[PDB]
Amino acid sequence: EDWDLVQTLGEVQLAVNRVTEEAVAVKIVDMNIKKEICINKMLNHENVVKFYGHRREGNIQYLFLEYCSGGELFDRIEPDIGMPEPDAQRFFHQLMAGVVYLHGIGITHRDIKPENLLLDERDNLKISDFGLATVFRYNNRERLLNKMCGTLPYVAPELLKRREFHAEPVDVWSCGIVLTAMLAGELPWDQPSDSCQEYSDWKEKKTYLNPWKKIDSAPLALLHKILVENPSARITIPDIKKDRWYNKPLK
Ligand SMILES: NC[C@H]1CN(c2ncnc3nc[nH]c23)CCO1
Repeated sequence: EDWDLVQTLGEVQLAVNRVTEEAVAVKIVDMNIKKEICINKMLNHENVVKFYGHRREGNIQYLFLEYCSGGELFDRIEPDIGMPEPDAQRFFHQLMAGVVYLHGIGITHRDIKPENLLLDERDNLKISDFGLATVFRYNNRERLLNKMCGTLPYVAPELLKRREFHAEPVDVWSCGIVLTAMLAGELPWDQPSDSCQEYSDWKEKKTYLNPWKKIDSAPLALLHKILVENPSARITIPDIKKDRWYNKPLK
């Protein structure tokens, strides 16, 4: 109770300790929360929102989390424009670092989007909100996912047409949609279904349409590898790390 809740960040409130003046974010949820807490405890990476502690008072549960003064990545995207390629690439590298770490401890976020990618004072990206995250590897054994989870414009196509599916290619897909957003300042489709004209157009290689026309050939080639319908053919992270644009030096 040494923390004063200065303002509502998003419920999540900015909290400043009276003694140290340290600033953290506090997630206030009145009663899923248990799993989020469990998952958070496992996490320790420079590109994932740090979990400090939790305190439960009565029916109210408090989660203490790293405060990112930068705010969300979503705010760094100019509509219809995106952001400078060098900034996009840097955010993308940090995003891959975060995801590689999560997948490495068998955890999938399941809702990767710019709203859930926060920035600190140095504009370092931090993966945020593990309320929908789940274990997909335990005791070295992979568990396929069955629950439909996410945000439609970012979800992989298999999630909509498959009874069960691999967790990793789904997170790669959403990262691809985030990259598109950063480079084009717009989302390619409402959802990845054939009833969706925009998705159908992409599967037909109509890259003279937006948002594809706005994207340079190098990053677009990477997007051609990520936004692949067949999750088995989809490029994996180790291979993304070998992509030409990924490795291209930028201003
Ligand atoms: N989408 C992120 C939530 C929570 N949020 C946050 N802002 C700053 N630091 C945070 N740490 C966790 N959530 C944070 C503001 C934006 O809404």
